[PDB]
Amino acid sequence: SMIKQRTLKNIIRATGVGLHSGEKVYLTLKPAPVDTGIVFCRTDLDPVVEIPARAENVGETTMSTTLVKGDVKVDTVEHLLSAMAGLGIDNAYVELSASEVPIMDGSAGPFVFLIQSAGLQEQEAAKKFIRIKREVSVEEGDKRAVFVPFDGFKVSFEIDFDHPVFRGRTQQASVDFSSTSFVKEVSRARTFGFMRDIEYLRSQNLALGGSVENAIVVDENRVLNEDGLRYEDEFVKHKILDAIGDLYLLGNSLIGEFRGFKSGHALNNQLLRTLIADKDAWEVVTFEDARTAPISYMRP
Ligand SMILES: C[C@@](CCn1ccc(-c2ccc(OCc3ccccc3)cc2)cc1=O)(C(=O)NO)S(C)(=O)=O
Ligand SMILES: [Cl-]
Ligand SMILES: [Zn+2]
Repeated sequence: SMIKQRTLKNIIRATGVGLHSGEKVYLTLKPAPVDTGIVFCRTDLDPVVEIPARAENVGETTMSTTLVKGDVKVDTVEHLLSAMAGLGIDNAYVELSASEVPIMDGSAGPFVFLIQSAGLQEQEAAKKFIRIKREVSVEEGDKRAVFVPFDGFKVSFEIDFDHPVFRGRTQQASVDFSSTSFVKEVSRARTFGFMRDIEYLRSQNLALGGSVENAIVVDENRVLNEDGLRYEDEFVKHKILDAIGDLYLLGNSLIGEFRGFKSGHALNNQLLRTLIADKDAWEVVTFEDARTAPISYMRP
């Protein structure tokens, strides 16, 4: 059959705290109709404020990706959107009782488990993909983010931290997500920060909820987390996780390759905005036969 749009089969709930705000938040994921996309909903407000998870609604990109509408924000959407992208979820309502998505364990692991526990549901409309037709890039200083054509979906990333826990380590990685490798390869890679920064961060209303329970905390000469890493390359894998979530602000799954070099949320957003304006560089495609498509998906 054709590759169909997907939504959630049943309502999913989670409780947590925002990484940056420290505020307790109740998360509710709900099914949504065809061509809704992912829409965030601030249900603590009356009337509610609904913000589509689209590039056009990105405000700040300092230490997270923040959606904005009116005076209202939804902060730190990248890890939940990475889970949505990784599982191929087209349509969903994401209700929040506060201004930031719960950080959970710092990865997309809890989200992919909660979603897959409930299950997905295929919808009777063709899934739409954005296919990269020619190279699109943005740079700022030594940072760079690039889309190149690729028959599938692949993400590569390189970091360069002038830090003794990073020097001499694997700071580059490439993952092919044309099959069902997202869950195994990157979903559990945790966010990370530096103990040295915590006073400055907190003064900016950042990392107020951060701890070893939801982040890899890096001290001057060692990782603070006593229990160890989930992957020897967990840092660069998390950057890949972030990129997948930020890229999903395009509103559809990508057929192409992303390469990040010391990039982050700000440059990811700039890349999407120039791609969207550069219309000859991309097209929208569907697949009436899943067997002939370049990306394959798990059963719902
Ligand atoms: C932007 C990033 C990273 C986001 N993040 C994550 C964690 C912390 C962060 C957490 C805890 C910290 O210290 C806790 C502490 C301090 C003293 C003693 C004990 C314990 C410091 C810092 C800060 C921060 O900004 C991203 O994942 N966005 O999606 S990233 C990886 O792309 O830089
Ligand atoms: Cl950046
Ligand atoms: Zn992250």
